[PDB]
Amino acid sequence: QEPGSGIGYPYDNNTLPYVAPGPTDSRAPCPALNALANHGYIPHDGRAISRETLQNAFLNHMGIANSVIELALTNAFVVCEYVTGSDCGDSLVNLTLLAEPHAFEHDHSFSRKDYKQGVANSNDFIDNRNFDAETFQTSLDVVAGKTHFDYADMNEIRLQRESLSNELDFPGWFTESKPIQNVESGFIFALVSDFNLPDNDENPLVRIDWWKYWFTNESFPYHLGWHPPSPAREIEFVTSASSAVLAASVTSTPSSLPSGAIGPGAEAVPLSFASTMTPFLLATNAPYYAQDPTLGPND
Ligand code: HEM
Ligand SMILES: *[C@@H]1O[C@H](CO)[C@@H](O[C@@H]2O[C@H](CO)[C@@H](O[C@@H]3O[C@H](CO)[C@@H](O)[C@H](O)[C@@H]3O)[C@H](O)[C@H]2NC(C)=O)[C@H](O)[C@H]1NC(C)=O
Ligand SMILES: *[C@@H]1O[C@H](CO)[C@@H](O[C@@H]2O[C@H](CO)[C@@H](O)[C@H](O)[C@H]2NC(C)=O)[C@H](O)[C@H]1NC(C)=O
Ligand SMILES: *[C@H]1O[C@H](CO)[C@@H](O)[C@H](O)[C@@H]1O[C@H]1O[C@H](CO)[C@@H](O)[C@H](O)[C@@H]1O
Ligand SMILES: *[C@@H]1O[C@H](CO)[C@@H](O)[C@H](O)[C@H]1NC(C)=O
Ligand SMILES: *[C@H]1O[C@H](CO)[C@@H](O)[C@H](O)[C@@H]1O
Ligand SMILES: *[C@H]1O[C@H](CO)[C@@H](O)[C@H](O)[C@@H]1O
Ligand SMILES: *[C@H]1O[C@H](CO)[C@@H](O)[C@H](O)[C@@H]1O
Ligand SMILES: *[C@H]1O[C@H](CO)[C@@H](O)[C@H](O)[C@@H]1O
Ligand SMILES: *[C@H]1O[C@H](CO)[C@@H](O)[C@H](O)[C@@H]1O
Ligand SMILES: *[C@H]1O[C@H](CO)[C@@H](O)[C@H](O)[C@@H]1O
Ligand SMILES: *[C@H]1O[C@H](CO)[C@@H](O)[C@H](O)[C@@H]1O
Ligand SMILES: *[C@H]1O[C@H](CO)[C@@H](O)[C@H](O)[C@@H]1O
Ligand SMILES: *[C@H]1O[C@H](CO)[C@@H](O)[C@H](O)[C@@H]1O
Ligand SMILES: *[C@H]1O[C@H](CO)[C@@H](O)[C@H](O)[C@@H]1O
Ligand SMILES: [Br-]
Ligand SMILES: [Br-]
Ligand SMILES: [Br-]
Ligand SMILES: [Mn+2]
Repeated sequence: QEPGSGIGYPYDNNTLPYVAPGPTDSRAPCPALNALANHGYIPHDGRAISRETLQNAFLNHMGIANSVIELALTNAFVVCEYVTGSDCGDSLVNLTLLAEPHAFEHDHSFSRKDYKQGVANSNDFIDNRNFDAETFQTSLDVVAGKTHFDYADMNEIRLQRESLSNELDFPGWFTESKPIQNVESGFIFALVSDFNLPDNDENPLVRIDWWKYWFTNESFPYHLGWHPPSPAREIEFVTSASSAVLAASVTSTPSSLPSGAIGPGAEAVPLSFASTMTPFLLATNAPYYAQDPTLGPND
């Protein structure tokens, strides 16, 4: 928000306004990175981003401590080198390359379509990067009529997404990614669980309106009473949440699940790509911004 607005105070005392991305700006498949870039906490153009810029932006403006993004940073730079064909050092070339499929970006996302979702021919691909309202609605529908949801609800959401993507993706494309997705499940609990409830750290409950605002608007739901978690969330919270989601009892089983869908997931580890391996082409679509309604500087 505008620095004089005080909207982030006393949690964030140095805010910057929302500015929609322009057609030439680079955006990510990540709702968190996109909100940071929309505010200029990382470059508005989404290019040439250092590890420290990311660390500072997450810590000071989202209440997400450095530990939470350590592996994320490693993987971002691994993918940069894979996509561009050379070491990117400490300047992530852009945010868009993070949508390289079957890498860091993965299938059965909560709010994005898959790279070969619903394509008529094996060589087609689609925008697996920008926010997709219809896809997000398939996540939200699992928790329809509710204001909050828990770990067991989240497990049902990710199961529904896996089922849908397994049915809809071009045959042979769909690849399950429980370890990456469920760190992101942990991320959702870390950022938009309701810290105003007394037992948030033991049994965190996602506020659906906060989640929807963050994903749909790629800006922060201060208007709905959200603020950055204080103290900043640490990796233990995230991976514990991740494990808790996957450990939660499934009371509604969708059909068309991949083998081993229900049950614990592997720990996420550094990505690695064969030097021989040619990256898939990136979707070239202009970055998404909210239009219904468009956002002001304080939204
Ligand atoms: C350097 C730090 C980060 C990097 C490089 C990064 C990268 C990515 C990438 C490549 C994806 C796409 C995965 C897919 O859905 O196919 C993604 C998704 C996601 N990210 Fe980030 N991320 C970072 C930090 C964070 C943080 C700190 C949060 C929240 C606290 C966050 C929230 C999410 C969520 C919730 C998704 C899933 C979106 C969906 O499935 O529709 N990210 N991130
Ligand atoms: C973010 O950075 C990535 C990685 O540098 C950009 O993707 C790459 O963009 C280049 C330059 O346009 C593409 O090279 C072109 O390839 C086409 C098709 O083969 C060829 O006709 C041209 O001669 C040119 O060399 C490259 O293919 C592409 N890489 C991948 C894997 O898709 C991306 O455009 C950047 N995005 C933004 C918004 O800045
Ligand atoms: C996206 O952001 C806009 C702007 O903040 C949201 O619309 C506002 O919602 C706030 C509360 O967050 C209300 O006080 C205002 O009446 C709304 N303004 C307008 C122009 O409608 C919108 O709801 C957000 N989208 C989602 C899905 O949360
Ligand atoms: C991205 O641009 C490529 C050419 O620049 C196209 O081959 C791709 O299909 C893809 O096009 C989509 O996104 C661009 C925005 O850069 C639009 O101009 C297109 O109309 C399309 O939505
Ligand atoms: C914001 O400023 C107030 C008053 O100076 C202070 O009490 C608070 O700690 C500050 N917040 C942060 C995160 O530094
Ligand atoms: C989230 O984190 C847990 C614990 O590391 C994993 O079990 C899960 O697969 C996901 O990566
Ligand atoms: C989540 O899981 C990681 C290991 O996967 C732990 O280091 C952390 O304490 C949390 O339980
Ligand atoms: C790990 O941490 C999470 C979040 O605090 C808890 O919900 C879980 O029960 C475990 O203690
Ligand atoms: C990972 O961690 C969660 C929360 O502590 C457990 O529920 C699960 O059994 C696994 O050990
Ligand atoms: C069984 O219960 C779980 C949560 O406990 C729900 O997510 C599911 O929809 C079903 O009612
Ligand atoms: C229980 O819930 C899951 C997730 O919503 C569905 O896939 C299933 O059809 C049943 O309604
Ligand atoms: C739906 O079905 C699966 C097995 O088919 C169970 O694991 C799940 O708990 C639910 O009953
Ligand atoms: C499709 O398959 C699942 C089990 O794999 C069922 O739970 C569902 O009701 C449908 O028959
Ligand atoms: C990580 O592992 C891969 C194998 O997938 C190697 O190809 C790569 O060079 C790195 O050691
Ligand atoms: C997005 O742009 C529209 C232009 O009509 C405004 O209505 C809104 O305030 C926001 O700046
Ligand atoms: Br670029
Ligand atoms: Br409730
Ligand atoms: Br797994
Ligand atoms: Mn995806």
